[PDB]
Amino acid sequence: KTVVVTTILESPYVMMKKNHEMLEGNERYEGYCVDLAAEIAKHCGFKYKLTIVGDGKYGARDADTKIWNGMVGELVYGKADIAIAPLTITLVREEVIDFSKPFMSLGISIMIKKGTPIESAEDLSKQTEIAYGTLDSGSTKEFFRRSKIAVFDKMWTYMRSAEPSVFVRTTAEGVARVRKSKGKYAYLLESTMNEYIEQRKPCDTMKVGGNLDSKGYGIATPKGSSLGNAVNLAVLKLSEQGLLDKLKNKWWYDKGEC
Amino acid sequence: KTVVVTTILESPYVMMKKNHEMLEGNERYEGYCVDLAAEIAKHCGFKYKLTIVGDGKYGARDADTKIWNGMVGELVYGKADIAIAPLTITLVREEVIDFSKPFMSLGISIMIKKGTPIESAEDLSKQTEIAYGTLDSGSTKEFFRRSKIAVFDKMWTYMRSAEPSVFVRTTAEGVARVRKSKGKYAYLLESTMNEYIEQRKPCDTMKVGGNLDSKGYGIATPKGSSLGNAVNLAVLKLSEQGLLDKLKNKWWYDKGEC
Ligand SMILES: NC(=O)CN1CCCC1=O
Ligand SMILES: NC(=O)CN1CCCC1=O
Ligand SMILES: NC(=O)CN1CCCC1=O
Ligand SMILES: NC(=O)CN1CCCC1=O
Ligand SMILES: N[C@@H](CCC(=O)O)C(=O)O
Ligand SMILES: N[C@@H](CCC(=O)O)C(=O)O
Ligand SMILES: [Zn+2]
Ligand SMILES: [Zn+2]
Ligand SMILES: [Zn+2]
Repeated sequence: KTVVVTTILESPYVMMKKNHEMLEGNERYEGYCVDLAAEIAKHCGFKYKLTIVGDGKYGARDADTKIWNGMVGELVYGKADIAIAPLTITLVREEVIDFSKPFMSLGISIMIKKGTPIESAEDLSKQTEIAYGTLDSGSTKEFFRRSKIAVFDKMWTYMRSAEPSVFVRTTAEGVARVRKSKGKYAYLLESTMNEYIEQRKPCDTMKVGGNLDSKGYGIATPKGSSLGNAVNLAVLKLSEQGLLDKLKNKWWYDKGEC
Repeated sequence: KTVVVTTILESPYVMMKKNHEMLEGNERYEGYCVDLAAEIAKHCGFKYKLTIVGDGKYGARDADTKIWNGMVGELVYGKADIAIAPLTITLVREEVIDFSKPFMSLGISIMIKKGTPIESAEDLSKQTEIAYGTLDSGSTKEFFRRSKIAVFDKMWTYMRSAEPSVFVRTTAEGVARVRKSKGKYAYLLESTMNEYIEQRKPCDTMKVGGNLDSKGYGIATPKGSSLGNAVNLAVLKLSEQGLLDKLKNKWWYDKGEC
């Protein structure tokens, strides 16, 4: 049987290739997670089809219906067999799906347009001129929603009520908002994506401050899946081979333009 | 049943209190892992007893006898229920014990005496004047033994045949050797321990270069243990609440001496 893999279009994890129109199936895509999927499948010995998550989301639980959306939902409701994406290992997700040991470390970070007078999260929290937000239906938004840290709690109070809305539907929308806003919008996103974007033309954004937290991405499977054990061992093996480091260099710094 | 916890005397994870001979049971010890153990136990709702691993080792499998030593062995052979220590998540260990998601990120790093003319592993590998080694029966030694990367295998070829032995039995032994060798010994050890020592008097050592790899410490349980699930959720909860960050600040930097 062919394993259905859910993933998400997010650079440089999964991107449409330049010449995709004349390519078919898995071939249409390239990126870190596309390379990772291929080695996972080889080591675990399965065939697979990459599918882009229908609703374009990572995954959160609707507070009223309790229904999961995004890639998490696809796993939970049996629409996909595995998710290979920059999907953050969190407590609420671990309660409903299984994660491999992390294949990448990261933390929440701040993206500004170059020249913006912001140096830290505390800086953002102490002013009103510069608006800031995060991605909808992701782990970053939940981080701020839940934080008991005075700075982050204060930021959340501001974000949850801001007008117009400071939240975005995709990372691309967030980055575009930063770029178009003349330094009046800052974007809270994962350090991995931040570091990638900082090295791509037009080279007008910057990661500022340290990471706000430390966590990891994992490969996710439905709870009790026959795949979970093999996938976990494969991640550890690839880590120890140095393959994960190699892929990181290939997609982040070999592809730098600035 | 009172949960038997195996750990290791390694600063600042587990250290004897000043007045330990007048104290009883868990109260004899202090440190990052002693603090973390108390929190894990409270969140999972179990009573526990801290015990120091008899052989003072982390854990490796003897190639001849095939017997696991150290903390790993305590779990494999049923002498302890859980290990709470700076125990690295590795593939060969994961094949015989279970790990939680990591509670700390780290990588192999280089410790030099200040002023030593070394900036990288590449530097080390290309010279002979300065000796270098690692801890016995640990994940760092196995990293070099198993590596297929040219620089690291060149280093392994040197270390395995160096005389006198460049390997040490404890982290403290390694650090003392650096401090006493007038710049002629460099020590390969995890960035966490390197960072801690750098902040301790006499303030004569330094971490140089980037990390050689990226991995994590996990809380370990015997394979298939019923504690595994609860412990993993507790680590993720404490991570998200920021407890782990607070503990690292407390034991590394708040106490800094340099
Ligand atoms: N982004 C990364 O390189 C993650 N890696 C690399 C090696 C091991 C690991 O967890
Ligand atoms: N208080 C902290 O040090 C928080 N940090 C810094 C780096 C990563 C992380 O979680
Ligand atoms: N290793 C991870 O993916 C996340 N981390 C890093 C340190 C502590 C933690 O929970
Ligand atoms: N090729 C690399 O970037 C290797 N590194 C650097 C830091 C951590 C790690 O595994
Ligand atoms: N990696 C995140 C998405 C990006 C973000 O929330 O900043 C997740 O799994 O939800
Ligand atoms: N954390 C390591 C010990 C220290 C080292 O090997 O550098 C282990 O679990 O083996
Ligand atoms: Zn097209
Ligand atoms: Zn491979
Ligand atoms: Zn709703």
